[PDB]
Amino acid sequence: PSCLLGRVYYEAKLVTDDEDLISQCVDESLKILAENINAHLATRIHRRVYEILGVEDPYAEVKARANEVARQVLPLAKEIVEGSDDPFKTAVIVSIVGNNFDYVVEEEFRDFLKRKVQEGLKINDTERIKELSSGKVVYLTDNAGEIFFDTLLMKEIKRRCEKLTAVVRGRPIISDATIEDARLARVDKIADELLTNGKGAIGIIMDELPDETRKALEEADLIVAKGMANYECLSLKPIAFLLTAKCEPVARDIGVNVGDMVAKVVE
Amino acid sequence: CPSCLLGRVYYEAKLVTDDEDLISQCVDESLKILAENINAHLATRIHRRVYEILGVEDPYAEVKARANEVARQVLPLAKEIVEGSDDPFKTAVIVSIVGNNFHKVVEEEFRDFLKRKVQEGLKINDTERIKELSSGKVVYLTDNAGEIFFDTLLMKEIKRRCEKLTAVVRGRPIISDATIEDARLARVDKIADELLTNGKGAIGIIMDELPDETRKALEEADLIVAKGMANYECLSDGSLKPIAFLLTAKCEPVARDIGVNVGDMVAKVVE
Ligand SMILES: [Cl-]
Repeated sequence: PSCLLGRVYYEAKLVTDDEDLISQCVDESLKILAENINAHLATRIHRRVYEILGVEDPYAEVKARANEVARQVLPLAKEIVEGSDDPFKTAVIVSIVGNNFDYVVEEEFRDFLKRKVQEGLKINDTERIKELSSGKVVYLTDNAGEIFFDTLLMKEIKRRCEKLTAVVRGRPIISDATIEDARLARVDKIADELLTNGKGAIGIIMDELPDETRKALEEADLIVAKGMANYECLSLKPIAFLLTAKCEPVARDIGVNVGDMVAKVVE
Repeated sequence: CPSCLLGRVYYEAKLVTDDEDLISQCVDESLKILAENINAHLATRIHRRVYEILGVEDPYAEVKARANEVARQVLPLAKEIVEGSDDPFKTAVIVSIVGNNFHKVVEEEFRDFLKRKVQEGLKINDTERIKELSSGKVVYLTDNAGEIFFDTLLMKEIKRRCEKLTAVVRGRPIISDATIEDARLARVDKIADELLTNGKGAIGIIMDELPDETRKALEEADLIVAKGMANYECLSDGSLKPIAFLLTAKCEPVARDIGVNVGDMVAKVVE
């Protein structure tokens, strides 16, 4: 709730300098927080803020830079997957941490990723994930940049599965990957189907799903869900949550410490 | 001109990133294309390739948003001038065109700019005919963000007379072109009977790319209203007619094509 409000201020400042608009964003956000952070609430708040700002994608540039760095280093990430003793687990780790990397940069990322692999998963259900990947799999993405790293795990999954369906956001909201991000990363060449969550909610809002996507989720033999908002919406089974616990609330919910990497299957 | 394109590629890239490798890659690939083969197809192909290299979906997202914001702020004043004029239809045409050109207290300044452009009037003035054809099925082919707010004033005038009104925007972001979100922000979806896209988001119109619904609506139209220079350049060799081109002739090639001088405003019907 606090972070959200800071994030509203940040977004507004990405778009505009009009203090009237910026304060209108923050003030209208305060009003909504006071009346009712949930996925439905954060979504409702960002949408209202974008409406006040008259913007479609305030994070357009910030997402592009994440895509750019991901593109630069992905061949190296592949090297580490292909070269590891357990490619599937290493692909999981890469999908979780690749976009956590801090801004040549190619050498630094090699160190970062090798360090995260040494630390490993605090919760490591990757063998079970691998097992369940033989069925119809739905891969629910999170951010731009990150979606480039997700392609590595999709290829691994693609070795076993009956079918792979990727889901992205139907409209830009914060740094979430949209269908264009998925095309940049060539998700449409790897996955058998590429779908949206509808009007582009943070997390999943069942009411907003297109019928094709809802069906794919219900019929899935495994859902792979990236990040915190997805976890908080979907805790539909079996589901694997791949994420870093970046906050106390999420960490306590999952049963790890902050900063821990998680690949958790709720069977 | 290809010189303006190339400069615009540099500008787009700089909007997104500071990596010189990526910037120079954008400019260099753009140069290769220009040497191999500005057409709508060509400019579309070049911006798409540049967006790919940059890993970006809308480098103009902030620039478009500011245009939307100013438009919002001064629209009520534009409305005053339309409703207060002796020929609201023609004034709505002029507003929609100068909404494609143009600060705390910028409300007073714009009053002066709009008043001036109405005094200058249209060098080609086919607005009576446009008004006459607006009784039928109408398709309104938009151009930029910001501008689309001003377009709503002409849509309302058209909406007094027409069997039907279909608005068309870009299916994906390209340069500052209005997309479906831009149209929602301007409430196009509340004025028009249908709100469609041109598909994969081309500059201008690329017939190959239109969704079936949009292609039908263009073919079945009694009148297409087309905004700006790219739309003119794609539709001017008139497979689809009657069509009205509302634009300013901002460069010598377009001006010579249409038969006006640079800076001249045009509301030209071809049929
Ligand atoms: Cl609201």
